[PDB]
Amino acid sequence: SATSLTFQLAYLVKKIDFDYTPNWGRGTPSSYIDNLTFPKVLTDKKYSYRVVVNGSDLGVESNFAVTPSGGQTINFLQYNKGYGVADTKTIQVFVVIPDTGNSEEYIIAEWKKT
Amino acid sequence: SATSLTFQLAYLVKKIDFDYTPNWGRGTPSSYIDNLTFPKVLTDKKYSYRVVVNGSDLGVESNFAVTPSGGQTINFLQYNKGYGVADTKTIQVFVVIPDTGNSEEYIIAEWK
Ligand SMILES: [Br-]
Ligand SMILES: [Br-]
Ligand SMILES: [Br-]
Ligand SMILES: [Br-]
Ligand SMILES: [Br-]
Ligand SMILES: [Br-]
Ligand SMILES: [Br-]
Ligand SMILES: [Br-]
Ligand SMILES: [Br-]
Ligand SMILES: [Br-]
Ligand SMILES: [Br-]
Ligand SMILES: [Br-]
Ligand SMILES: [Br-]
Ligand SMILES: [Br-]
Ligand SMILES: [Br-]
Ligand SMILES: [Br-]
Repeated sequence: SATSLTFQLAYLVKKIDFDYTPNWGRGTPSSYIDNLTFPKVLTDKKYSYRVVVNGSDLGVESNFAVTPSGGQTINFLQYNKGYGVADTKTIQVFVVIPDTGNSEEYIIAEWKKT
Repeated sequence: SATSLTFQLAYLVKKIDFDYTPNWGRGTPSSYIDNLTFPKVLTDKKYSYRVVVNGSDLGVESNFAVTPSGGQTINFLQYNKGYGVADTKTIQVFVVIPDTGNSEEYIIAEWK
């Protein structure tokens, strides 16, 4: 549960401060999802992100600026040949741990319209 | 792993900001530990704390102010009959989740 994870993590690392609330930005036309912004990412190390659309792996990218406020915007145009993703498709985004051969990863956002 | 817990929690709750670094405050004489302060506790629920000294459960208490900075000091004198705890003893503190009949708790600090 949220509660168990919270206090197991708290006892282990003591302090953490993050905001991975998924902010989905739309393109032109607005039926395309062009990007995903997290207001306050962890920034201790160089995380990457894998993007998967309807089960299709679009690969891994890391060159997204972290703003002094802690925000980071993952631009799907960098994964999808210069286009965003139709909002009728399922988009999964995974945070990929560095120095791991892209093998350690965790789901961090999912777009699925309803 | 710390990393796995971090990202399982992030996906689930999205946003969190806490600091449970255990700051142990001493009494008079200074060989006594009188309290435990956390710099930024969660305040979404009315948490209480259960304290155990050398395996002896002193039970639960919750009457500890949260300051505007988010800090909270658990005063052991409220559990141990007006005295702190000799630093030669082990102190375990559990955070107890409200509305679970005191059955759901997690280790949150240990002095050994
Ligand atoms: Br939950
Ligand atoms: Br729009
Ligand atoms: Br990369
Ligand atoms: Br392109
Ligand atoms: Br291209
Ligand atoms: Br598409
Ligand atoms: Br996952
Ligand atoms: Br999500
Ligand atoms: Br929080
Ligand atoms: Br403090
Ligand atoms: Br209580
Ligand atoms: Br009292
Ligand atoms: Br008492
Ligand atoms: Br008493
Ligand atoms: Br004692
Ligand atoms: Br501890």
